Amino acid sequence: PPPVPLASRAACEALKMVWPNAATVVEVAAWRDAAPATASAAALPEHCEVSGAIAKRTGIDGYPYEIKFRLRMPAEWNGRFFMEGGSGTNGSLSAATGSIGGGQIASALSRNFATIATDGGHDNAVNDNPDALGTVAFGLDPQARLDMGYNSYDQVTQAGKAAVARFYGRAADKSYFIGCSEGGREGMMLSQRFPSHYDGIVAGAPGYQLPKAGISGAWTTQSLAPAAVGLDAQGVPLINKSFSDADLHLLSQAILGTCDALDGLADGIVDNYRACQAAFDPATAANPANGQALQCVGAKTADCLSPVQVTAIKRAMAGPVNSAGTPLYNRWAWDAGMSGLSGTTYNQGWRSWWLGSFNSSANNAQRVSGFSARSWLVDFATPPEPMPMTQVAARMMKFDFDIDPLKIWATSGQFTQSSMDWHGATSTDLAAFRDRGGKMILYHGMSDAAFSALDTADYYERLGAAMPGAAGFARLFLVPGMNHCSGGPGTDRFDMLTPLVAWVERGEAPDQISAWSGTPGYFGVAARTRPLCPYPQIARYKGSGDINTEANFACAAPP
Ligand SMILES: [Ca+2]
Repeated sequence: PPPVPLASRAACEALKMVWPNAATVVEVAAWRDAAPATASAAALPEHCEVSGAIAKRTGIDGYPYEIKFRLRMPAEWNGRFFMEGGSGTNGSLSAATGSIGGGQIASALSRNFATIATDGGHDNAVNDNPDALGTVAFGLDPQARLDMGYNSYDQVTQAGKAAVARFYGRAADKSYFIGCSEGGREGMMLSQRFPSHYDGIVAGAPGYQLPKAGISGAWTTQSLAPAAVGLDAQGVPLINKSFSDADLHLLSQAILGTCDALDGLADGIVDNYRACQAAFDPATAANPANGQALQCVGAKTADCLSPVQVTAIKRAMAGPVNSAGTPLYNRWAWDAGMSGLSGTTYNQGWRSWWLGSFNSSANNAQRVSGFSARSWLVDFATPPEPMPMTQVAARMMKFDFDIDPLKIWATSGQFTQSSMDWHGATSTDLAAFRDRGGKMILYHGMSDAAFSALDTADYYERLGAAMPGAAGFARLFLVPGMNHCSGGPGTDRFDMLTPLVAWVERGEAPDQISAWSGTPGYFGVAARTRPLCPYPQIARYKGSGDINTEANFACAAPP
């Protein structure tokens, strides 16, 4: 160790030291003065910023690969270590101040944690191959797949903790990981594959079966095509034209008409999501505004949905099956956040995934021609299937559910692990994690069109069965109305870090988590706060008082 004061500029610059991975190169080790708050970020304390890369190499596609990291260690340190999760197919290196999600302004660094981030083992500015669908092109390299699946977060966690020990002269007392989406998958993977890396984990909207997302995507694309109107430049139906924003709002209003009050309170929120799934069928549901059937009896009017539309969304929500009827992913919850109107602005946060923007002459859904479909083809199918960007939608339209779904379990050539092997995080063996004191908070918006909230619930049910008493270390918070990680007519904003630290360090399990709406105009109000309830509980109004105030609600079993 350098004979210099700990936690100082001197100790920072001396990191540019033996690393757990001999192939670690530090490119930056710089002292940063305290930064004031901005409109979008809390103030950052004085700190050491360390950035570099691990395992620089050349892939079998001829491209350069490395695991980049950025670490920030505050001079005034609370003894805790924090890693933030990724997003999408990763490939970018964030500012690494420790995002906590939930629409929060504060970062973990602003709360005096040491914080770290990674790009997951590839770089969107370098591994952008125009012959292999752009920034998903890292899928052409077998090791870059393993790095994306698990290896990068492992290497960066070890490197960050080694830097922390050198800079401060002691290890962190407790370590925390927070991620949403791909980041939620990472958090579940860590609890399963690397249980001693983190003591507290928050996994939001976790893509723990991400290789199956493109299977759902082909299925929702083919389900919706009969309701499409018009064609894109490649002659493929415009899936975005299958439902206007007004059409989706009608569907959302019919869901509310059937389902809103099944929790006891008409408030634009379906808290009793299980009762909703048992009750709602758009082929038989009424439009509550006039009592007529939601499904048109004759020609299409602005107050009804065509039979073709109703068949299409019903099929899409049912989930993919093979020709023998076996489910290949899961079903999706009917929920009011499939739409929403705030002022004159329709919610886009559900429809962007399977349909895309209505006002476009091209397909732009994530699952039709977008990043999710591209990622399935190049990253999760084995062997990879690179192709022109203009062929992706056609490939989804021609997807064969007896043949193509098998490719996420296959190996081939140098791809010696399947994508479900390296990217899936489906194990419920959390004994090692639980026994060392680990705590996990899962959350998921009911109107998430990327990953099914009901599939997260099914994982949690399997966890509870495998490990009796699981609510002692792992709880799931479902959020009615919320879309993918944020947005929608629900209480989508919350501070998950504060209850996580309370659970890990004071044993105080979260019996509720306070939340508020980022867009309370969806309900025509200035603010709405509600408790998030641990599965299977839901929020129950006490029977009087302002329905927009959390104090008038409690968590309870459904009616
Ligand atoms: Ca309600």
